Amino acid sequence: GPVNPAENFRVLVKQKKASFEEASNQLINHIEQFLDTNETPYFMKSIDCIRAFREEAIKFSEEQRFNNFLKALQEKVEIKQLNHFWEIVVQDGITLITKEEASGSSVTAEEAKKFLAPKD
Repeated sequence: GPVNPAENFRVLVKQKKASFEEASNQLINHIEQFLDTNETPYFMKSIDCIRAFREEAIKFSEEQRFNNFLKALQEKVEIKQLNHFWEIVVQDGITLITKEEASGSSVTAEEAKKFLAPKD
């Protein structure tokens, strides 16, 4: 009976209370750890974590908290070595927090488009 960080998080926030702070901070901590090792099968867990959080956030939480950490993460992995995480997260057809992708169309064209442009 394996355990999933995304599943435990979704439940912890859908039980009665969570505030969306401890479960989030912890989630990001787990992700960081997964990146600590530095393996291929370890990056799969990270993406699965960003996919579970991104949805829970964009849906109705802290969409800006994602594009915030995203802006830093992108520039961080770029000026480090884990630049593959971007080539991966992008290749997966995934994009930043889009206005329409949320409930209220609130996001600049520089956030969703500038982050993922067709031509270089």
